[PDB]
Amino acid sequence: NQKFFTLSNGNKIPAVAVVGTGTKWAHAEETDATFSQELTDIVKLSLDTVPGIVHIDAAEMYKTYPELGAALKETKKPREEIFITDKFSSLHKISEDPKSALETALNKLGVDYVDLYLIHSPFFDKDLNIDLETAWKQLEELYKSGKAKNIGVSNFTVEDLKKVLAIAEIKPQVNQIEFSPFLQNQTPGIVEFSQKNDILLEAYSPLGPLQKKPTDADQQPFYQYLKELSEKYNKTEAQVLLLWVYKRGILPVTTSAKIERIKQAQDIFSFDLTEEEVKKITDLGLQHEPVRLWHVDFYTKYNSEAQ
Repeated sequence: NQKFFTLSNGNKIPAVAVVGTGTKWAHAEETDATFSQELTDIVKLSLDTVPGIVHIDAAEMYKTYPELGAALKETKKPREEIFITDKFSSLHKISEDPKSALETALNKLGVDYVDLYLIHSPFFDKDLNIDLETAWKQLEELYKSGKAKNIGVSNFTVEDLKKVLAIAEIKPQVNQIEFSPFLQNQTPGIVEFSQKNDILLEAYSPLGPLQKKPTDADQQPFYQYLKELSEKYNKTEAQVLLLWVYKRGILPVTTSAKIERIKQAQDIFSFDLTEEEVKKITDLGLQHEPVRLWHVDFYTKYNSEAQ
């Protein structure tokens, strides 16, 4: 049965996000502003066939509202069975501000609200004429109006979260960070801070370790153990790592080209890990050097405290 996290405002969010719109397949020199049929196809197929509430992770910066919008319009899936995360692009300016960005998004996607809206980065584009405080206040208004059922941030440090909390009427409910066995603190102390302050973490790129296993993986304790757990529960290595993220109290955000892996991702709650197992993945993971896929130019300086 499907599991949910409860945010600080009492609302429920599916405890895994199985469909992402950040990744696509386009046969052209210039894949930007090429519509990807294959993306819209896998999104639609996922909405139509994956059981339970389907949690989709979208963002203004991905430039794939058209693909997403086509799927939402044609899907047989009821709106109440879809949880849509969307994100204002603060790192690279595309709209003036959040209020406009969401409006533009709602129109393209043909829905009347998103379930979760995030500020995508604390590193605001120099070209914006809004700062974090004002961007947040706009999210609080999108929240009060009901156009964002829930609001939050992404890739924020402790210091960035503290800035929001100092001016917030509505406390940010979510902080989506990169998190994996090989990156257990994107920035210093973020996980402990967030989880003590009732801010749900989402983990982007949790399957970093599985992107390409080194050749000598079978000599490495981490991968050996992951295979052992895979065989014990009769589940994929991916499923084990996604469930571990959940057991850490964090919401894994994953994506795949293959409907099989999307279904598998949704089905992680068909088994459980022991506390010993959870501890051991954590510990074995921490022995690896950090692997960072996102916000690399900004947060490479924090790699020393990431593991």
